[PDB]
Amino acid sequence: IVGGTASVRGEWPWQVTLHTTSPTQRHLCGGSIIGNQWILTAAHCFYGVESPKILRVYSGILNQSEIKEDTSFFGVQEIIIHDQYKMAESGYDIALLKLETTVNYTDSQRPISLPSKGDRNVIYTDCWVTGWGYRKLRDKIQNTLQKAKIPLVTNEECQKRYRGHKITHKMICAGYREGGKDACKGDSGGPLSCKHNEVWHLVGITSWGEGCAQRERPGVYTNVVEYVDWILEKTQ
Ligand SMILES: O=C(O)Cc1ccc(NC(=O)[C@H](Cc2ccccc2)NC(=O)CCc2cc(Cl)ccc2-n2cnnn2)cc1
Repeated sequence: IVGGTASVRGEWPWQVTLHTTSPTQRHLCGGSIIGNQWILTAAHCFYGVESPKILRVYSGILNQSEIKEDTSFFGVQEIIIHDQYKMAESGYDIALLKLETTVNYTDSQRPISLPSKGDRNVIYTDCWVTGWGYRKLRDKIQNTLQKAKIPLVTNEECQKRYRGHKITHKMICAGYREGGKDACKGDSGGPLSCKHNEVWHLVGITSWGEGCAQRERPGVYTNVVEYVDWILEKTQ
C-alpha cells in the first residue's frame, strides 16, 4: 500500500497472508476470510504455483515477522480459479482457496460479508485497501499490515483512464485524481473493504493497475457482487 498507515492488532481480521514455500517461504498474496473453510483471492496469484501443497494461509497476523517455524497455519486443499480467467487485466481475477480445516473465529480472525442481495444500488463511500505490499514501485514487502482509505471511481471514468483495456461491469475502480494512495506489489488478492450501515462488505479484490498510485490511473479490483452466484455455487 502506497500512502498507507500501519494497522493495529484485530483491526482487519478477515485479512490473510498467503505464503508460498517454493523455492523458499515468502508472502505471495493477500486474501479475505469469507467462510470457515474459505478464502477469496485473485487468480493471478497462482501463476507460478505447481499445486496447493506449497501454500500456507496465515490468519491473525499484523507483522510478517511473527511467522516463525512454529507459527501455525492452514493447509490449502483446493485452488478454484474462475474458468474464464486468462490474465488479470482481462478480468475474471478471482479464486477460492478451500482450507484443509475450519477456522475458529476469534477477535483476530473473522469472516467478511459479501455484498448483500438488495445492495446492488449502494454507493459505497467508506472503502479501504489493506496489505503488506510495497510502499512504491521498487521497494519490499512491509512487516506491518498497512491500510489506506480510497474513493471508488465510476467504470466510465476508469475506462477513460485505460483506453487500451476493456473495463467491464465485473471490474470496479478506486483511486484519487492526484494519485498518492493505492495498492502496490504484494497487495494483490487482498480486500477492498467498504463499511455500509456499520457492516463491512467485501466489495473488491485487488487485481491490477498501471504503476502504483500514479495520478489519473486508478486501481482496478475484481467486482465481487458480480461473482456472488459463482462463489455460492462453489462454496455450497
Ligand atoms: O518477490 C517478492 O519480492 C515479493 C512480491 C510478492 C508479490 C508481488 N505481487 C505482484 O507483483 C502482483 C502481481 C503478481 C502476483 C503473483 C504472481 C505474479 C504477479 N501485483 C500486485 O500485488 C499489485 C498490483 C496492483 C494492483 C492495483 Cl489495484 C493497483 C496497482 C498495482 N500495481 C502496479 N504496478 N505494481 N503494482 C510482488 C512481489
